[PDB]
Amino acid sequence: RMKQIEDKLEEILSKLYHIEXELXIKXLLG
Amino acid sequence: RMKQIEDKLEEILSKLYHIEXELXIKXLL
Amino acid sequence: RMKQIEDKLEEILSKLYHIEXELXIKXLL
Amino acid sequence: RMKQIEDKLEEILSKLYHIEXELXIKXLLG
Repeated sequence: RMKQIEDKLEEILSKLYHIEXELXIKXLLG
Repeated sequence: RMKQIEDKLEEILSKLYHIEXELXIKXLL
Repeated sequence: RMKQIEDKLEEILSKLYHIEXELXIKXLL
Repeated sequence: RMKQIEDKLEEILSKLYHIEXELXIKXLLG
């Protein structure tokens, strides 16, 4: 159902933002 | 087809959770 | 709604490409 | 259209596999 699909798309976007949070790792190079 | 989209999005979310598993790399700091 | 799903999937793919940008980190090795 | 959505889902899954390629980075810890 479209609501469930939307909700999962949002959860994926939110995880990608937290991953891009974890990647400031890049401390090692600057 | 709609359930196939939802299942692929669950697989994508689960792989992102495993990546976000791997990234605690950030131990180093 | 269907185009909104396709647009969000493009944003997801673009953010993954930026992550896969960040991960060349792998310079270290 | 459903084909275009499917194709993008596959491209995302393929990028996630390459990222999880780049993360064997985890050389630093083992």
